[PDB]
Amino acid sequence: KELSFGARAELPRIHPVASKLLRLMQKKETNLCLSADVSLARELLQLADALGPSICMLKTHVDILNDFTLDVMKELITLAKCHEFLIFEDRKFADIGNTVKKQYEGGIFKIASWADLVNAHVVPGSGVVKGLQEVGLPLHRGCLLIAEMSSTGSLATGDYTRAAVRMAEEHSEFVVGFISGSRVSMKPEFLHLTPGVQLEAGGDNLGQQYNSPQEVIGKRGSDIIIVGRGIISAADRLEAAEMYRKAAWEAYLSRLG
Amino acid sequence: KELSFGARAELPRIHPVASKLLRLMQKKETNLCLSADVSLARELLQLADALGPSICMLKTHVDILNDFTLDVMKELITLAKCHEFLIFEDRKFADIGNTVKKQYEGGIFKIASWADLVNAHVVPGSGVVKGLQEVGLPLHRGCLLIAEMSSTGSLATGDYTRAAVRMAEEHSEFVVGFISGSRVSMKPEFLHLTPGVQLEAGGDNLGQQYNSPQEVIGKRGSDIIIVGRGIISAADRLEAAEMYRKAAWEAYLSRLG
Ligand SMILES: *c1c(F)c(=O)[nH]c(=O)n1[C@@H]1O[C@H](COP(=O)(O)O)[C@@H](O)[C@H]1O
Ligand SMILES: *c1c(F)c(=O)[nH]c(=O)n1[C@@H]1O[C@H](COP(=O)(O)O)[C@@H](O)[C@H]1O
Repeated sequence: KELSFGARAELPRIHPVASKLLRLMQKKETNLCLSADVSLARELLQLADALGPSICMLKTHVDILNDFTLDVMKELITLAKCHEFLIFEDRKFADIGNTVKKQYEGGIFKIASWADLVNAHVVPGSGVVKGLQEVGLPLHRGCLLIAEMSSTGSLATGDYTRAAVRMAEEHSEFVVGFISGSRVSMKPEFLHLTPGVQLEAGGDNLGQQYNSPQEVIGKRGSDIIIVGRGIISAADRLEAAEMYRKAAWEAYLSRLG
Repeated sequence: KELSFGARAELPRIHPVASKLLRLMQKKETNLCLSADVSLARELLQLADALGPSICMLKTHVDILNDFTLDVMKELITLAKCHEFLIFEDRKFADIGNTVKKQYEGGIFKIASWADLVNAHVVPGSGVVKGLQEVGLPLHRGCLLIAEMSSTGSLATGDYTRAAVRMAEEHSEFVVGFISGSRVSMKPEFLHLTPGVQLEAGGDNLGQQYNSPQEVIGKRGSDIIIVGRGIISAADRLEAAEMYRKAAWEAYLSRLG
């Protein structure tokens, strides 16, 4: 029988980052992660401030910010603390352990210094997780494994998806969940976050496919919807985020019973 | 029957970037790509200058450079032109088309403005290639698809590898070859570049596995060896690069007959 987000926050095997997230999802009645896909720092920060109360998480691609600096990230952390949301850098690491360790800690971006969560592809084998965890564990961070993708022709299916689940289970001190289209693990300690979400049917011209919050949360059993253009391209991004929040939240409640 | 690098440079369906590479491999008697895995710009540039005559290509991870600037890349391009080698940013793109397009053209790094070659994982489906090619084709760049990985537990095997080959074939205007452990395509227009190479048996503690140049070029049929730590950790990096160059080159000649 299904446990609420608040009860899942207390599970014996829950990771601290997962428990913090689950508690603030419960408190704020939001299971919406904003995919803040913009190229300007000002717009990122204005969106994070205005939409912070509506979201449990703000997902970044800092490698698209034209005017990235570490001080931008400092100001994002201030907003995350004020409004209570996690920061998730959607870096989709996909290299050998020795290299990802470096890409996560170092370079210009110093991702591990500000991102509560990152994600990784499982294609390299479990060394990708070991390398990240070398940096992530001491910094008390968490990681999601990409078990399925939303795009047309995705190869993250079948035995590949099963491999991601096994890899997560086996690295539960660091791996807190999945990027997936549906519930892929039976274990309630794991979070399921789903990109490829819009209210209307459709896709983009470069292989993105959309499903609705009711489909993803209600029928497919995922926990959190990740929404970019459905919000970002709207005129009123605050009302769009509220639309998505209410959709995902009610789907969750109706699945809970 | 096997064609020399110089004859492959002339194939009807050869991509211009591939033909430039193949010609300079022939001219310089090198099929060695240096994996310049360092965190300092000065060291990157000192290695590129000293080892430039020994290599056909210099592979970067700019997201590990602590002191990246676009002026560093300008100085790398000067060295690439002086010594005649290509620049390959080993970014291993692995997101939806709409996003990779942005990560390749934009952000701080402006990768497409200086990298002759990039590479991509095939897991997202062919939209990853379409998104990159939107930026790459107008800039006359090329891309490699990651058909196999060198690390323990790699999922890039079997039908996944076959999918990468099909995806390359179908995007031959932009895709010039593979990252792979062995020849995966029959078509001589495609380049095969192989990381995970050292003269001695071994690996690292984070899942890297090594095979020798003779094994990779001679028995497995690949074209170019990518070598990082085997060179970079040596005391004399110039003599190490020469060792690797002579190994890969003689393996190539002996396979040619
Ligand atoms: C990453 C991923 F691994 C997927 O399976 N799907 C996916 O779209 N991405 C990232 O999620 C966001 C979707 O944004 P939207 O299509 O709602 O605008 C993007 O940031 C994409 O990179
Ligand atoms: C990338 C890749 F897709 C592989 O299959 N294997 C691999 O190692 N990488 C990159 O190649 C270089 C290997 O360096 P070395 O082990 O020789 O030091 C690294 O830059 C790695 O990221």
